[PDB]
Amino acid sequence: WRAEGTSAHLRDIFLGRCAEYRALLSPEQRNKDCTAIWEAFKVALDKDPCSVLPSDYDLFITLSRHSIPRDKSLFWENSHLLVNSFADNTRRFMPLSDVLYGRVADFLSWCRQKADSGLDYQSCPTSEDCENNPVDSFWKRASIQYSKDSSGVIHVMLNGSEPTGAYPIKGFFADYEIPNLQKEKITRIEIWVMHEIGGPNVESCGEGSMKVLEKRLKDMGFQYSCINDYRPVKLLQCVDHSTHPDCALK
Amino acid sequence: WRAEGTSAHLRDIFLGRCAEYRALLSPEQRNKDCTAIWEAFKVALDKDPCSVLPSDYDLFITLSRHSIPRDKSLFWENSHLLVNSFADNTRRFMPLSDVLYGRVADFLSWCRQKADSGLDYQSCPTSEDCENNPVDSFWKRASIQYSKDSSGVIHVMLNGSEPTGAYPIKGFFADYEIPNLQKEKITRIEIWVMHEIGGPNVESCGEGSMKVLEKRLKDMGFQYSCINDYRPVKLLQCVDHSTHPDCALK
Ligand SMILES: *[C@@H]1O[C@H](CO)[C@@H](O[C@@H]2O[C@H](CO)[C@@H](O)[C@H](O)[C@H]2NC(C)=O)[C@H](O)[C@H]1NC(C)=O
Ligand SMILES: *[C@@H]1O[C@H](CO)[C@@H](O[C@@H]2O[C@H](CO)[C@@H](O)[C@H](O)[C@H]2NC(C)=O)[C@H](O)[C@H]1NC(C)=O
Repeated sequence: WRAEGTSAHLRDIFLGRCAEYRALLSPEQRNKDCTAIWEAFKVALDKDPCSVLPSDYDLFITLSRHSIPRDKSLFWENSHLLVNSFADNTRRFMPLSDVLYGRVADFLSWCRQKADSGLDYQSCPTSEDCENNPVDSFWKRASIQYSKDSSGVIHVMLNGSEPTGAYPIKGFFADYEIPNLQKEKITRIEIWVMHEIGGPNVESCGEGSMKVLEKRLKDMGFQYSCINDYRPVKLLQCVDHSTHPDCALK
Repeated sequence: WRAEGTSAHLRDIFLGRCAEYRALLSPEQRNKDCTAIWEAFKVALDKDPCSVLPSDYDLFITLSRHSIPRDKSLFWENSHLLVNSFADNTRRFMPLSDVLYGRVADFLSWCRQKADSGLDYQSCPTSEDCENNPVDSFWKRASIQYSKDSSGVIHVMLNGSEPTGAYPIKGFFADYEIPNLQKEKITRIEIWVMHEIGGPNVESCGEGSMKVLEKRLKDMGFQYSCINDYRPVKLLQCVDHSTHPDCALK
């Protein structure tokens, strides 16, 4: 297999993350059974590493699903760390990584051995090794739920320094989230196209792939807007380049 | 008891934080038994809620003790969240909360029932209810170790907008960390007096309590320097005040 082996101590981490997240939930929905949640997730670890479908995680979702505050959803592509850092544990925004069912698996890997019953810590199938592996099918199901339950102002953070452009036509955002947005409960979609400090400006609002994304969103009838290097996030990026002309203060 | 009662699901959170932190440790010091570490921590939990001494966590420390990179220690007072956020999980600096024995207990509470084998999820003694309570004794032992294991350039983040002064003369830094610094392996000490955006300038370098701190450190033979609103941290504060004049970019 051509992808990371399952994460060491998967269960403790999962349960730990789940416990800490409960505290964030409001009491009226704080009653989440982390053990039951782990057992529903655990199902994919009993199947063939190439025979897991997004629907296998349905129970998991039912047991961990909770509401996402209006105008608090934050989608993204090629900016994982900047998103978690900026969102700051649900304080600023609530991206998938900061929603119960996403928090428990963020950055982790998992899959069962090809022929044995135990977990494969050596490697796990990549989308290329086979389409229906545990990790991809997981995110597809989680990405779908996240989009469906998002409302208000939809924020999206894309990478303008990414060599393949800011919008991957075949990413999770394009194939599993955009098609699941409830236009009925979405006011407008705002995009933040970020560039590395000094780093390359491969694409800015309205250029290359950004035209394709913008066109799709507008055809689907969404109110659309795009901002290059949205200030708050730029300031966070700047923390690591305090002495760079782009980061100098008045 | 007047302080917060023990954290719900304390064991799962503990083991989860411990397992996750293991990945951040050097392969040489990656051999950490979380379960064993927990059992050691529990040795203080089985005692009377007002009869726990720092020495009770000696075993805990022993089994979780790991080295701290040179020049990466970051001490502080009245700026817990700003430090955790700036340290960015051992990426920039490694504060007590980003060291194994600190990470497993950051923000949590714990204590045995006044008179019963179970944990008291109702309330835990504060420093007033009694001095030798589980939580305060914990941080004393942890602070002493963190201090003893620090080296190179020592950094300290203080809140210059703190009504009672930047340097608490009766806090953990003053009573349990400064006394334990190893001058022999310390090059210099640098202070960062931070102020809230716009917030009050109660004290700055060379004023009030700062005069006391500087004089104490100089009397001990350390090289000293103090910076007002250290830039990188300022930028991080600015993330939440992007439009404020103190945060305008050039
Ligand atoms: C935005 O995309 C760029 C380009 O892919 C990322 O920067 C690269 O990151 C890799 C892995 O750390 C490095 O090997 C390259 O040297 C980087 N290139 C450049 C030009 O910096 C960047 O990390 C992405 N930004 C975020 C927030 O994810
Ligand atoms: C620095 O100290 C100030 C003053 O104690 C802190 O700000 C106060 O925090 C309390 C508790 O949340 C608020 O109710 C007050 O409104 C705040 N006042 C002011 C003037 O800010 C501040 O949180 C501290 N900064 C850090 C980073 O810990």
